[PDB]
Amino acid sequence: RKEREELAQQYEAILRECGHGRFQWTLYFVLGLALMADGVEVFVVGFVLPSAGMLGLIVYLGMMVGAFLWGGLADRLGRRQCLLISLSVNSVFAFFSSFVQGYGTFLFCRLLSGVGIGGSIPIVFSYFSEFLAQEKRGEHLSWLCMFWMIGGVYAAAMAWAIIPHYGWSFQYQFHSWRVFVLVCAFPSVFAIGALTTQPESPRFFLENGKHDEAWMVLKQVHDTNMRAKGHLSLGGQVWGNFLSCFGPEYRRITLMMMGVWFTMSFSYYGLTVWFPDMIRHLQAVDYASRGAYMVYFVSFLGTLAVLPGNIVSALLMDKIGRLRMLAGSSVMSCVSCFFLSFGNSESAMIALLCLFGGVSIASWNALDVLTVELYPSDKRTTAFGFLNALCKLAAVLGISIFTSFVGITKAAPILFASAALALGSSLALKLP
Ligand SMILES: CC(C)CCC[C@@H](C)[C@H]1CC[C@H]2[C@@H]3CC=C4C[C@@H](O)CC[C@]4(C)[C@H]3CC[C@]12C
Ligand SMILES: *[C]O(*)C1(*)(*)=[C@@](*)(*)[C@@](*)(*)=C(*)(*)C(*)(*)=C1(*)(*)[N@](*)(*)[C@](*)(=O*)[C](*)C(*)(*)(*)([C]*)[C](*)C1(*)(*)=[C@@](*)(*)C(*)(*)([C]*)=[C@](*)(*)C(*)(*)(*)([C])=[C@]1(*)*
Ligand SMILES: CCC[C@@H]1CC(=O)N([C@@H](CC)C(N)=O)C1
Repeated sequence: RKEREELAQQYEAILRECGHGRFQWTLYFVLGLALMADGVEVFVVGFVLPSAGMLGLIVYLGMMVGAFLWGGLADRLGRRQCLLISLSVNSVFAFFSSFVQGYGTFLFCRLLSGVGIGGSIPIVFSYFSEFLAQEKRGEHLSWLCMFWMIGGVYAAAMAWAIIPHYGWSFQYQFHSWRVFVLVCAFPSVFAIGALTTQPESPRFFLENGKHDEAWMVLKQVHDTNMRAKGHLSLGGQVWGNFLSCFGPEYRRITLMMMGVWFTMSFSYYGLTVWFPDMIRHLQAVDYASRGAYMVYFVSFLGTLAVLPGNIVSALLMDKIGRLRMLAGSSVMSCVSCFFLSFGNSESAMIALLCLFGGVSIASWNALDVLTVELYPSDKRTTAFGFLNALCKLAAVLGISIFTSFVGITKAAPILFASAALALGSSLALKLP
């Protein structure tokens, strides 16, 4: 009641006293490594597992399980400790999958690494947010979403360089897809190695009755900023946390948030996995009328296209508003997806999905900052993790359907995603 509000006000006051600029900008990279690992795994699942009947979409079920699990645990065990555990699991099994002599065993040891990386985004966003003050929280949570694209481009370049060929078979030994799989673990290994040097969030320590082990974290933040400026029953506890997200105070918020998350993720993941298929079909039909580098090129161009949108969102959200930014950017993403149909030619279709990405990254940034503004640290990571599990389910729902529609229908998935984003924007415009 009064204790929670007093704690939130006092923690915001102390966090604003600690200052911003050095500790936060270091933890930003330390956690961007984890997000880059997330993007790497997502790329390998969506655009490299088919290269070996949509059996690669089992890794997304793994990721949904892992997101829910690690998100729920991170609110009881710690944001940093559970980020360590999740990244460690992902890294160990991404390592394993390269030494494995099959696909029935490679897919399992990669499903478990997908489970690992499932809980990266919820914990990273809930963990970085415990260190950021109110007037910088949105702007500095918006820069994280670029590391996802950086990880995706990393994965695409490694694929095009080590395994540009479609040959991917496990039996011989010391292949070149094994080298790729090992090399795609590197962002995760660095993320965990760097993350073992950042302190667990002070908000979590305060919530966990650890006032001293929170004061040490806070004094570290202050000293780092200034010197550089100058001078089980645990399952029952996680269930309580989750069933609170649908209490009288969070049922409305949680349901509308679930809808926005699910629809945005459905549209985005379906569209982005379909678009290379659309390009390949377009060029195959063009050839009939008369590889991995194409996916790398479009990955690079998309990573550059979300850039101005990410910068504008990050710099503006503190004044345009998180609710308003989410609503407007979701409307713009809907309309740009509707326009995506016109790009009759590949040369023009690349640019229309560039537009989709550029105008939709602002909605994603607003969503990720809003799902941390609307929940308390007592349940922030559980709520974020559940909503990210919904995002992974949407990603399967969207990648399966749209891939099914590749050739048989021309502007089917464009219209599916336009309607989905319209529903998502309708829900987003209603949030508090
Ligand atoms: C190179 C191009 C494609 C980059 C485009 C960047 C996007 C993300 C930018 C450009 C103009 C921006 C919009 C300008 C003004 C507003 C105010 C209000 O209505 C809510 C957000 C909204 C609607 C902004 C959302 C983000 C926005 C759509
Ligand atoms: C580089 O983006 C990422 C990030 C993580 C995983 C994969 C990946 N690449 C893709 O999904 C392939 C898409 C075609 C990239 C893309 C996305 C958007 C919104 C616009 C463009 C032009 C390309
Ligand atoms: C335009 C790119 C949107 C991507 C898709 C995705 O899944 N993103 C994560 C970033 C941690 C998110 N906002 O949840 C961002």
